Amino acid sequence: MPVFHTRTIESILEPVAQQISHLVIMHEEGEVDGKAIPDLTAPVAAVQAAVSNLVRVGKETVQTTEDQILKRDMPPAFIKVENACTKLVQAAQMLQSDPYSVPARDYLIDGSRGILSGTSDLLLTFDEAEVRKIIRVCKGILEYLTVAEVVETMEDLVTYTKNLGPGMTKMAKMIDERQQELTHQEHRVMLVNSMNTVKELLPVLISAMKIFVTTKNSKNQGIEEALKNRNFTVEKMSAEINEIIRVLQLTSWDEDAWASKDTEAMKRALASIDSKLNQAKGWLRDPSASPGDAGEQAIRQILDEAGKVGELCAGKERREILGTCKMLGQMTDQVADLRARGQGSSPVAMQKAQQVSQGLDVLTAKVENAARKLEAMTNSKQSIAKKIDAAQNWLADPNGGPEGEEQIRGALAEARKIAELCDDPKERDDILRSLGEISALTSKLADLRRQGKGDSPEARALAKQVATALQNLQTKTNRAVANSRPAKAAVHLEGKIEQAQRWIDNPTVDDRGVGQAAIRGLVAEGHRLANVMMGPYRQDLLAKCDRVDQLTAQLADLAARGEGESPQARALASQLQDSLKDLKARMQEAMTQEVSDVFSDTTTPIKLLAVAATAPPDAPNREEVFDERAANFENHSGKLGATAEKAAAVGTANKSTVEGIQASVKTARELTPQVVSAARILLRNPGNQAAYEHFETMKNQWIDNVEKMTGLVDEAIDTKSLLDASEEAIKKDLDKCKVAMANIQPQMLVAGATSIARRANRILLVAKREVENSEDPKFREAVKAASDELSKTISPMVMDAKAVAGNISDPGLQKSFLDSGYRILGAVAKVREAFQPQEPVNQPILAAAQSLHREATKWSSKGNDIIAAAKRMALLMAEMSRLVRGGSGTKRALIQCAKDIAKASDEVTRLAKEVAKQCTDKRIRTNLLQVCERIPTISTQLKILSTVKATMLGRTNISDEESEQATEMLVHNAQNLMQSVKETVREAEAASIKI
Repeated sequence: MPVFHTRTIESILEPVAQQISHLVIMHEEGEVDGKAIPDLTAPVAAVQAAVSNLVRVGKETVQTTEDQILKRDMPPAFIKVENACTKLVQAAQMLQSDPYSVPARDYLIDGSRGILSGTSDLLLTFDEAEVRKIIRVCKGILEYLTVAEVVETMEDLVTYTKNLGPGMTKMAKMIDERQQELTHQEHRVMLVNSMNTVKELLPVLISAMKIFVTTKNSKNQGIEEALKNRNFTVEKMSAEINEIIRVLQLTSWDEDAWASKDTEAMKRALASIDSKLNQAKGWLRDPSASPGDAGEQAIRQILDEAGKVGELCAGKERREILGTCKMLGQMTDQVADLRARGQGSSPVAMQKAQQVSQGLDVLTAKVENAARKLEAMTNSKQSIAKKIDAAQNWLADPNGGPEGEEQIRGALAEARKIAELCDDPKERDDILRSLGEISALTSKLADLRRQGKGDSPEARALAKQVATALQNLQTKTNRAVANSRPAKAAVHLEGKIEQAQRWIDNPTVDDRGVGQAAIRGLVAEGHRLANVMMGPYRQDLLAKCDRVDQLTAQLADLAARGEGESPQARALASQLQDSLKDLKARMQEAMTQEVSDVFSDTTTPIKLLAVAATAPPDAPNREEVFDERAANFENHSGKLGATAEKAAAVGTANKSTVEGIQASVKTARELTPQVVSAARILLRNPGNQAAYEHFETMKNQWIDNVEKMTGLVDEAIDTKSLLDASEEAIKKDLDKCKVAMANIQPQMLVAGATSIARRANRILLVAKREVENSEDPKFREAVKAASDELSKTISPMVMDAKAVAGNISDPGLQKSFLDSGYRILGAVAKVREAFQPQEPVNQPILAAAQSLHREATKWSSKGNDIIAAAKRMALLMAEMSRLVRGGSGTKRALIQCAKDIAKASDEVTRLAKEVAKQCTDKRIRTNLLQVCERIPTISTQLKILSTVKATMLGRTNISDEESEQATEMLVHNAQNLMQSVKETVREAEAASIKI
């Protein structure tokens, strides 16, 4: 396949392309029409003149490198381009034979083709080994991780600190040229952040090494914390390298790393499975004592996360997951409505308590399968990748007659068979075409004996046979999982909505079971955003959950109505998309309630953790309250971090932000269990004030994180939605003064007033860090003035909090608290003023009808150069797939109109370049940086692949099974194209408000 994994191959084959572009244009009308020839042999000389630099590299690097694995393929590539160069000049001599030797003119189609069939594989083998000069370096650094592990020597650690010293200048700069090897995004952020892994963790290693230097003394008790944290470092270091090892292994747009990006959200899912499961068994321990307005969080949250495990499976059992989520909760919602009086008698409900919980534990058997249906399957991709590169070791045998190499050809063949026969629960019919490849490769085991006559050179054809018989293994192994995985709802906002969208856009022909799960997410978080509130507002949104889903379920029924669509299918689908547009804003408001309640008072238990770290814990009651403050500190980490993941679920933050908030979530998920553990280190160190003062650092080490993570999850949503619920939260608490005055409770009074400071410091925080992201400075001055008003007014409240608490029975002073009070109400929404941005219908039309409007909506006029280019975008999008379903005499406009795609997509680049320079916000221009390099690279790659399928066409006896690989490459890229292009359309308006 024509690969693009190295910019050399880009900067060589695009020089190949535009001269190849007018080459095979001459072939079609010389064969279909039989035109007169143009002058071609000197262009035939000129296209191999482009090769003449490359083939000089091609002749000399074979002479330069002794590398026999490179000699196994690169000279057979060098012969193959020479085989093309023969078929260059054999054509060119037959070009010079007659100007109408049309059977001799048949060779002309290979000249664009066999070159690009070759120069891919030619530029492969260099960059096959170019990365191999880098692979073992960082691998050796990974194998240097165990150097100081067994060794307990300080000066050896000092030399190991020198083993990383020039160890760094091997691991830094070549990787730093590797991130300059691609000026891409699609793997470069996988590189450069892993490049931050090797630099940040390196002194963190040395610190952890110096932690183990604090184990050189014997009588201390750090003999375990040194082991686990040095393990913790080297697992993180082995993570990111082996990642970017494989990120340097691949060659194009992949599928398996996405399925490898699913393995870890399984872990936060399965941890969320047994999170409230014990509390659900505790709810099962007494169902008689629950109102079901907040105790169902122990119940209904467990239901919700298994649905995403159902997003990590397929088949009929994936239908069971919606078949249990739309049922067993309604099996519990009826017994919840049996508690509207209590008329479902819980002494009588022993049969019912099973039937409301029968959707739980059978689903645990479903999710442990759907784990291991996906666990071993994504493991199988690397498992086959072991053995197919272990036949390379069989291929790189210098055994000329392999009578001794008769075992590696067999056991690996028995290894890849059973591993793909472990892939039997994927699909039953395609396991026969696996056996069809097995029945091929069993003969390819018996291929390898005629080269057994001391025959290493003439081995090469039957080596090329079993190479291509392995090149036939790869696509089925690629098909072993690409069907079995639904393309996941891209966990940001529209990337779940658009995957919810396009399943409605095509009822007859469908994806790989994807869209029946790809719509399921918008109700999967809908049941989560409806979850945590009380009685009446839960059923406010669950009606918008289950009935707007029921509006969608009519579109699921009408596949039986005829096939695909009904005659009335465009009735219920045309109002379906705005039925779910009701669902989005009531999921947003459900979310933006779930943030201003939980974050802006989270450090208040920390202060109560701090103030009960002063009073003696050697007491039965005062320590447990602190430990229930610690159990409240347990509760924050969920209701922050899950809501942070819900702020990742709906909050339209930046991709690097929803990287960075998710990265901060990781810091939230790891430093929350440590500072509660360092609280226990405090409660067990006997009178140690230094460790207490070190806990003072370590609590501050968590605060500034979670204060930044506040300010980052403040930026995970619009603050104009945050301060709505914040301006009501003070109104939810200013009244609590009026009952505090009604009784004698100054300590309940200041508890609100302290929380005002817990509110206003966060409100101080946001107007500070709006400024750094803003680039309209004449309007950030009030934002600069916002916390400035707030900083001067946070203090007299705390003065007045001390004032009224002296004697709450003092009227006037009672009024003074309100006199201090509603300046804050006059200030809190005044901050939001900055964030307030004031300063017979037809069934065969959609997937072409909704394809046009999906980037032609939003009603924009200034960026019409986006939109007018977006007109040719979706038009030629399906017209590609129309023309790849074209006849044999259609290869002219095949390449030609799809060469126009790249320059259209390079106009998509130049508009992303247009917006990014006039972008007036720093954090959102990172997604301009995460768009402005994605577009132009993959653009001309289509212009590459525009040529290839045209050369696949017009042969009329070619092997179509690889020509249809050029079909599905046109499927694959244009999918990746159209996905990011509509993103490039919509994110323009996501930036256009900022200026």
